[PDB]
Amino acid sequence: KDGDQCEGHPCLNQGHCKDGIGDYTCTCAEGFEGKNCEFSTR
Repeated sequence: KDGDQCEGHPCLNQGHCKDGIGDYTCTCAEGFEGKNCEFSTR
């Protein structure tokens, strides 16, 4: 039922992405910040 949770590019701007328990998890690289790393610290 829950094969891949990250096969749809959940994180933006090359965030860090690792599937886990369905809700997968998305971390931002040092530089981006936000739910999807949408905001940049520029």
